[PDB]
Amino acid sequence: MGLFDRIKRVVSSNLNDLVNKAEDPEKMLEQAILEMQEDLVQLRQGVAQAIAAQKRSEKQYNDAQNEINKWQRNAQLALQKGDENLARQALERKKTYTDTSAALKASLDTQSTQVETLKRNLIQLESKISEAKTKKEMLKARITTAKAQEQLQGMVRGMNTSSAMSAFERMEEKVLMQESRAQALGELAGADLETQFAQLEGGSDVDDELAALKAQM
Amino acid sequence: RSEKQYNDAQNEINKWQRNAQLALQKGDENLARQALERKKTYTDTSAALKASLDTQSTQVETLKRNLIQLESKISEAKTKKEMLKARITTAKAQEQLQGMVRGMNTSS
Repeated sequence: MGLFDRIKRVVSSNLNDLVNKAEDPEKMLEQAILEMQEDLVQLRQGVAQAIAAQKRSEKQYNDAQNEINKWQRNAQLALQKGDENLARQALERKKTYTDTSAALKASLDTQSTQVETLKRNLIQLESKISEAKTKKEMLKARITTAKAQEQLQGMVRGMNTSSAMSAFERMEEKVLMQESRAQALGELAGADLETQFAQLEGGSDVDDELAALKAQM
Repeated sequence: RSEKQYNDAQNEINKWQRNAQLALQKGDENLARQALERKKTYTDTSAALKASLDTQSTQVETLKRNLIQLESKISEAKTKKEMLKARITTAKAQEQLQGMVRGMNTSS
């Protein structure tokens, strides 16, 4: 495979390092979210449509019950004034439409059963996406703090990766060098062994003076 | 704001359980049961949001402590800076007032 698949992998590595390198966490986070809530619209629409279909089937069942009520009332009307034969035919249409209504209600049962599972699933997913959004807000706050920390770090004396503390500490060395260089003039000149002579000869003098003052009490 | 929405959800579930008891008195059993199904749903949602709220607080705590640390650090940096500016003031003086021993006359 080598002669081609390694060409593929290396050119792909160049391109995918370019892509990942051209990626700012903050802006591209900001664009991470807008996309997520795109198939959420179609979900709404589909739930709505299943609802409407299940509702219209129920509506037609209700209308059929109303119409069979009307037709049994017409049957009793015929039973009073109308003929026995026409009344019997009207009691045959009534039973036919009534069995039809019963069958449609039998179907209606499973209709409701399914719309129920369609409504519960929608609730679940709404919850999930809501929690996703809140966690997203927290972890955008995280990167805000990360900006701050990484851009305000390198402040210990043990390191000066920062260009602000770099100047700071090179200047620390600047001032200490200045002080020591100036102080060199002392020991360079010939009066450094005289001052330490005086200090050595007077170290006990101060305590001697304090003792003499105390004894003068 | 996440805490605010959790609090609002608790207030709204309180309102909805009160509406549920209102239905239980005058309202239908079926509507009341549906209102006790929405109540439990929103209540489990509130519980989940509080579970999240716990880690929310945990993180804001570490975010607040870090800020305190860094504020302290920069303050101490400034005070040390003041002292070491005083140092250079004294260095001006000494280097410009030096070369005074009889052994040397680098001074003009």
